[PDB]
Amino acid sequence: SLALRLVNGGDRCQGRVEVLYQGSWGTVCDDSWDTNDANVVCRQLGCGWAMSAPGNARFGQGSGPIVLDDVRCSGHESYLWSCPHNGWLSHNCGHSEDAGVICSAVN
Ligand SMILES: [Mg+2]
Repeated sequence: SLALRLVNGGDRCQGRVEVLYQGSWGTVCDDSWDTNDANVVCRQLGCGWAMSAPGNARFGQGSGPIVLDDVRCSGHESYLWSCPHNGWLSHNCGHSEDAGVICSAVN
């Protein structure tokens, strides 16, 4: 029912995090975004371990929905949406804060 991708990284294993929610791709706010969250993304995609969890539109800004904020993974989960989060749809954040990952399998 949900899906996850990275965009604008020049490689499938780094880029801006996007989640398909209710049929539309949205971004993730960087307010609580850390390497625990990035490790979950990298594992879910088959991309190894997280080298970094860059914020502030490191891979550009999205232009539509912002679907998650305040994501707080322990780091061991198998899907980003399985981590604790404050519901769906960010009412707090703008696209200046869109979150990214860089995974070890980048090549
Ligand atoms: Mg977090």
